Formats: sequence, structure tokens, C-alpha cells
Amino acid sequence: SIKFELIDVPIPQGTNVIIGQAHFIKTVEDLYEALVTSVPGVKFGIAFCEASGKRLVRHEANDEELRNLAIDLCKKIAAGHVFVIYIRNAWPINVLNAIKNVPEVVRIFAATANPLKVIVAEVEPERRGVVGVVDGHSPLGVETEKDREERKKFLREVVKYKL
Amino acid sequence: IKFELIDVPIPQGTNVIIGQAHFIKTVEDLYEALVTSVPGVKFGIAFCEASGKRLVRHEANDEELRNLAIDLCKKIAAGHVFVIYIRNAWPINVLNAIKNVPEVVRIFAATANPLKVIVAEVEPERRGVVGVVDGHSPLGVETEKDREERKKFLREVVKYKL
Amino acid sequence: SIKFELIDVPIPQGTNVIIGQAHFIKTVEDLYEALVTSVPGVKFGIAFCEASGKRLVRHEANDEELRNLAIDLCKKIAAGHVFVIYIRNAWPINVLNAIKNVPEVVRIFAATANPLKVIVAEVEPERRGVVGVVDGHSPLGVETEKDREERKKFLREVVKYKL
Amino acid sequence: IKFELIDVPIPQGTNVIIGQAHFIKTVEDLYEALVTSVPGVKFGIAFCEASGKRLVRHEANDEELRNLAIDLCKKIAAGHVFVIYIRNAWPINVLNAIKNVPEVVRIFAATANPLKVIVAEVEPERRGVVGVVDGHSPLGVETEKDREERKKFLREVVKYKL
Amino acid sequence: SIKFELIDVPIPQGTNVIIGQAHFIKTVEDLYEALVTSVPGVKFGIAFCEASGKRLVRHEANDEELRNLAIDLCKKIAAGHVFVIYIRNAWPINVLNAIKNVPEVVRIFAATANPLKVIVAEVEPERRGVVGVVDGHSPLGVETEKDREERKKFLREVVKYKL
Amino acid sequence: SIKFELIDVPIPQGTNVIIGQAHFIKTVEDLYEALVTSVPGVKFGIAFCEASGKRLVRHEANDEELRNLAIDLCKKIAAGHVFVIYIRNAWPINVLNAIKNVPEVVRIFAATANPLKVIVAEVEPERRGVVGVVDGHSPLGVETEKDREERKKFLREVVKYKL
Repeated sequence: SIKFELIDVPIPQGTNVIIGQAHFIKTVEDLYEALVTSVPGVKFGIAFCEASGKRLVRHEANDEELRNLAIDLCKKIAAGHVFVIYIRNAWPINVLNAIKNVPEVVRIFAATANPLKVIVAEVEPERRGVVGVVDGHSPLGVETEKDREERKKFLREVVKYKL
Repeated sequence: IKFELIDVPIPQGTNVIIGQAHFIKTVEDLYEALVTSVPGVKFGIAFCEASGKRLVRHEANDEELRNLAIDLCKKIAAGHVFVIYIRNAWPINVLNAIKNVPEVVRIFAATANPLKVIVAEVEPERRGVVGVVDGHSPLGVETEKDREERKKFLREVVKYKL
Repeated sequence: SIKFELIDVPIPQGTNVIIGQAHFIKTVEDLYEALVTSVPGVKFGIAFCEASGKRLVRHEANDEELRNLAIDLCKKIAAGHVFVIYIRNAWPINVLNAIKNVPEVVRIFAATANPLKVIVAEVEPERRGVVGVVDGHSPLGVETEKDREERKKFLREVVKYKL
Repeated sequence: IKFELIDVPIPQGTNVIIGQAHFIKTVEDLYEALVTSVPGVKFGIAFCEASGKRLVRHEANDEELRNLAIDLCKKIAAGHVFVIYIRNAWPINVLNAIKNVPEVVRIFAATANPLKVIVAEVEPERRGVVGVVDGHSPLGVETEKDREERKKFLREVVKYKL
Repeated sequence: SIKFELIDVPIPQGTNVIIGQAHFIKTVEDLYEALVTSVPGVKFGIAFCEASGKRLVRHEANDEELRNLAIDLCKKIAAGHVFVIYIRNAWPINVLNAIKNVPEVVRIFAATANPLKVIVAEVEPERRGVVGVVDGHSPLGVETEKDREERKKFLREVVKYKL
Repeated sequence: SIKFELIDVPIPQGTNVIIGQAHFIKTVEDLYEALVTSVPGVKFGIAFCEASGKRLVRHEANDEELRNLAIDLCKKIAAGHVFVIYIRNAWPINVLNAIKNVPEVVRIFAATANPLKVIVAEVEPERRGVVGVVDGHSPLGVETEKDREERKKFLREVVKYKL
């Protein structure tokens, strides 16, 4: 019947992973383009699970370490049309909207640098799909006004994403 | 893997939007997306920081909605999930702005119907959203007469179509 | 999430299916427009599961075969606010971004022409939701440099989507 | 080529959005973009059909705004130009929806300031928009004190920023 | 000083022209892709005025008639970074949003099938820019409610873009 | 449109300029965010011409050289609601779509690193508007098949934006 599997996602320090679902072989080239045209010095690895035809994990990358991380995760998840992206020298917010707008892309399961698990369902031999993800940990509590003041300061004084 | 069901409270006049994002800036960006979408919108936004202090981060201009959002985040208890409750605005008035917030990657539901959130717990403190149960299953198929009434509703009551 | 069910998705040759989730009755009309204004001559069927009130499968089409395929799948999935689209004479990449931008639309579970299964969870009578999909098959291997050259040539000489 | 200046009337409480599109469906699509953006928005939309009957096409839920839009279209008298007047909503509440209407290709201005439209007439009945004069030229450069007041305004009066 | 020129734009029956402004040589390939991936049977010609380097009118097309129409208009307008697209078997609404979203594209001066003129300003030798366009003719009057009923019928019964 | 003026745009090597039109004071903060969250390490200066009230050139930056370049151009153009952006360590394609999506932004006149002129119309004292721009130079000829091969190789082997 329907079997559930958990896949642990390795995330080296300094990297972020983006996992999603698309369709059509052109996905690999369009994602490569979305990444390279978003940030000048981005280092990345992108792998896509072709679900028909030769059913090969298609890939592109300008960093071999990241290429292999992406390919390996695709092989472990082993679900049709799932794509994996590992990036360095760029954050997900720098490339996510471009990814969302790639016509082949239909879902983005996660964008994170936290411990992460992917829940996969296998229904028949070699027929798998992503049920969901476990991104990081559960909440320990609710932030206070002082906590709010602190995260506001972080965004304004450290990363300077807000004024 | 354990599966759990979470009932979602939805007071009359409100709509709930549940999704998944990342990064602490999510809460400020969602606040801005809502407030700049509709004059007088009333809302509550809560986001589950999944690392560090792991605190539910929130912004709001309505205390009732703020706490509803915080409560649901605590009940789902899944990292990077965000909850938005809104009044004086409909989801269609703000959804595209939300989709385009760079931190946002998923929107599980936008509704005013009875709603359940299905959560998977794979280990203590490690949970994720598997899906939602938005409303009820179909009772039948629209007839030509039904279609005409649907068209009339959109053109005469809400006037969203011509 | 009590009971899980597997729903097979019929896909006649020459057709593609797009399954997603939205809200509000206007969904059916907005998806109709998104489709007809994307490609001249597109043939399609679109059905949407109204989750409250009359709880009727709402549907628009310009092709009866596709209208019925869309309606039938909504009946089988039987989950509130899920929509189904079947298209001919157009590919998903020709219409997907328009669909993503429809304000009512919040999720797109799949866009494909491959063998497809929808995993549905039933928590109690008449209360169902989509857990995930199984789009195509798992990978048979990893793309080689030779495979890559052939994939590039396909996109440039056959479908001509790249230069 | 003759250049002409068109003064744009802007009643208190209203904002005008002027642009260029094509195809007759422009008017229905703009109507929908506005009405589904903000509950209770009041508006008038006029579009200059540039061929066929060459009639100014309009939609509106407010007669005052409808005629203001029609009048400006007649004064500019340039094919495919559209004019929108809105009340109970600000341009930022509806502009992205407008940008994404497939028929729309240009937006010359969105403002509540004194406004002039510069039109070029190259032959009888053949006119086009060359540009706009939105408000007035700068009087100086923002000081650090000025910046602080600007930030305070956005955070305390309109509350669009945190 | 500043000299104004008028350029008449030829538009054969059955075609539509899209004129705009972008930047960077990649514009020609990105526009080609936006067009071919939007509509299956689209026929088109796209030309772009490279404003530096070799300053060549760059082009792509799957129809020689349309290719030459695009190139010729670029040569007549002769303004840096202006692009011209001529399409058949597709309407501008089928491809405009994809064009707007191409990162290199910053302006779209016109999308039409009407008599059209482009106003160009020359400020120095070989330094030209687009001032504006004259799209079709001025209004003859204001539509009546009956006229409205008629255009509503056209969209619902003829082109079927509305319900 | 009484008087036309030509404004030269200084562009230091390594910088790109983006000139456009918006409305509302929040423009300055939204453009600041669009830039800083698009590329890590981007250096920029952004100035906006408030057209009413205090009528002050509003401006944000993380680089003084670029802040002053942006402020100076706004002073020269001197037209209500026009904004100017100068960037280093990032190319326009890395930030343009974010800018297009800022709700206050309604026009982008140019994005370039080429010799550039802004044509401004003054209808009366203190009332000015942008008529157009002269981005780079006119075409020297039409791309040959050989030129095309070289352009393709450039995009694939040098900047690597295509495969």
C-alpha cells in the first residue's frame, strides 16, 4: 500500500537548500538561468528528477560540491519531477521569486538552512511523491515586545534589509 | 511518523491564510503586504521561527486576530509555518502580494470554511504540514441552471464580473 | 488524517492535466479566462470543488471530452477547493504563470502528462484533502555528459525552446 | 509634429492613473482588477478604442469618476490611452494588478498632484502621449532631520513600515 | 539640437507588432524564448538594437517575412536598445506578460495591429531615442449602453474570453 | 510642452544606472529594500523626487559616491516623481523585476551603462517631465550568421547565462 519514508537533508554551513516540484526537461536549464542571472557570485548545484523518458537526474552547476549534494538528494528522494538546489554566496530571498516564475515550476516545498527532513510516499514500485517537509523545529514559545524590538534592530542594523 | 489533526477556529467575518516561509523578515514583509493592500484591513500575522530561539513572531493591528494567529501557530507547532487572520478584506485582495513576498514559498489554504490542518510529527519537536482539509466534499455536479445562478451572483451581488 | 486513498488520474494521449487548490466560486471563471486568453485554439475543461454552500463541482469548457475528464477527477478526488484542468493544443508551460497569478489560486499540485496518482486523506466523512501526488517514476540514473549533450540538442533542434 | 498640454482635473480624495493598452477587453479587465483589489473602492475607467468605431469605452461604479475618466480620454484624444479615477483606495492598492493585465503595456502616471499630459499630434486624428508633468520640481535635498520625519510618518501615521 | 522624426510602422493583415526598450545583448534570446514558449504555433520575428559594442540589430525568427519586418523597423527607428516583435498565429495578450517579466525589458511602447507611427528624437549624430507612439486614431465619441452590451456580447459569443 | 532640455547622465565605469518614475514618499524605502535584498554586497545609491509638499530629493544608500550620483541626477532632471538608482557589484538584470514589482513604481525609462541622455520637457517654471531617453547609439548594421554564433558563444562561455 502507501509507505511513508523520511529523508534527511544534509546542509553544510554556509549553504541553503531549495526543494520543489516542476515538470518537463527544460526545468534544469531554466533553473540554471534563474540562478546565474540573479546574483553575480552565486555558487550552486541544481538537480531535477526527469519522471519519464530516460528518467535521469538532470543537473547543472558551477560548484562540484553543490552539484553532488543536489544530485545525491534527488537520488534519495527519488520522486518524479522533484528538483533540488543548493546555493552558496546567495540567500534564497535573492533567487526565490525568479524560481517561482519559471513556467515549469509548480511547487516549492522548502527554502532553508535548518535541519530538514523530507517525507516521501511510495505507492507502487518506483512511484514516489513528496508528502511534505519538516523544516527545523517546533516553537518554544511566543516572542515578547522586547524580542520584537531586537529582531527589528537585527534587520535594520546588521543585515540592513529594513530602515 | 505520527499524523495529527488540528482544528482551525474561524470567527464570522474572518478568513485565514496558512502557509510556509523562512527567515525572520517574513513577519515584517507579510505585515507590509497586508497593510498596503487594502485601506482599513484588520489583521494578525504569526510566523514560526524554526531555529535559534524558535519563538513565534507576530505583527498585527488587531489584538483578537493577533492571538488567533499566535494560537494556531502554537497548535500546528511546525517550523516556518505562518498564519494570517484578516477582517475587512478578502483573501483575493491580498493573496498575490503574499505569493510574491520573497520569504514565502507555500500557501496551504485561504478560506473561511471549516478547516483542518494535517500535521506530521517525525520526532519530538520536529513537525511539518502534510496538507489541509478545506471545507467539505462535493455533493454533486453543477447544472446549467446552477451555472446561471453562479454567474448572476458574481455579476449582481459581488459585481466581480460583468 | 485517519484514512489515505490513492486516486488514479486518467490522461488521454495529447492531453496534460493541471491539479491545484484555490477558494471562492469565482475560481472557475478566472481559470476559464486564464486558459482561453493564453493560447489561440486551446481546448480545455476545468472543474472546481465548491467546499461550502451547495458544494457543487463547478465547471467550464470548450471541449466536452475534457470537461467530463475534469469533472470526473474532481468527483474522485472529492476534496474541497481542489480544481482540475485538462488541456489539448497547449502545454502547461503556455498557461502556468497565468494560473499561478489568479488571486483565488493558492497551490498547484501537478502539471504533467505522466502516469499520475493523487494521495487524498479523509479525516471523516465528506472531509478530504490532498496530501500529495506521485508524478511519473523515480530516477533510473544520473545524466552523463553525453546525455546532457543530447538533452541540449533536443531543446534546441526539436522543440526549439533554446538557442 | 505639434505638442499640446492637457491639464488633469483631480478632485480632493481622488487619484488618477493614466496609461496605454490595446484591445477592447481592456475595459473589462481593468474593471475587474480594481473591484477585486479593495472592498468598497469607487472608480471610473475609460479606454480609447483606436480603430473601428473609435469610441471611448467605460466601466464604473461611481458616475462622477466615470465622467471624469471619459472627459480626460476625450481631451487627450490619443488611441489606446486609458484613464482611471479612484476614491476609497490608493494607487499602491491596485497598481500591480493593473500592471499585470495582459492588455496593459504602459502606465504614464499614478498621482494626486497637479498633473499635465503632453500630447503629440502628427496629423489630424493621430495623437500620442509624449510624457507627463507630475507635480513640481525639487526645492532641495532631504536632510538627516527630514529623513527621520519621513520615516516617522511612514511608521506612525500611515503605518506602512515598522 | 533636438530633432523629431516620425517613423511609419508597416503592419500586414494578420500580424501584430510589439515595440519596446530593453538592454543587454541577452535580450534577443530571452525574447525569443518568451515567444516560443507562450504559444505552440506562433510565427514571429524579433529584432533588438544593441546600443554598444558592435551595435548590431540582433535577431531571431521562425518566419523570414516577420524577421525582415522586425529588422527593417529597427533600422528605421535606429535607437539604442529598442526591440521590435512581429507575430502571427498569436495575439499580444498571449505573450505580453512573459515579455514584461523578461529582466532585460524595461518598457513596452506599443502592442497593436493598427496604423502606427513612432516618434523618434535625434539629439546628436547616431544618438536617438523613442519619444512616444501614435497608436491608431483619436476617439470619435463616447460609447452608449447599447454599445457596451454589444462589446460584452463580442467577448462572450465571438472570442469567448468572458462568460 | 514648451521647452525641451537634454540632461547628460554620468556613468562611472563599473556602475549601471536605472531611471524611472513612481509616486508617494514610500518609494525611496521600497526601492532601497528591493536593491539590498536582491544581491549580497550590492552597493547603491537611490534618490527620488518628491513632487509635492516639501518637494525634497529623498535618498537612501550604502555607498556615498553612488548616493551623490543619484542625488545629483535628480537635481539635474528636476522632474516630479522621477527616481534614479546607481548600482555597483550588481547588474540591472539582478534587480529589475523586483523594481518593476514595487507598487509605487510605474515606469522605468532606462537601465544601462551606456552613454545616456534624458530628454526633459519644461512647460513652465518648476513643472518638468521626462519625454524620453537616448540610450547608447544607433545600429551600425544587421547581425550576420557569424555574428550570431559569436553572440551565442559569448552568452555561453563568457557570462555563462545560457547553456
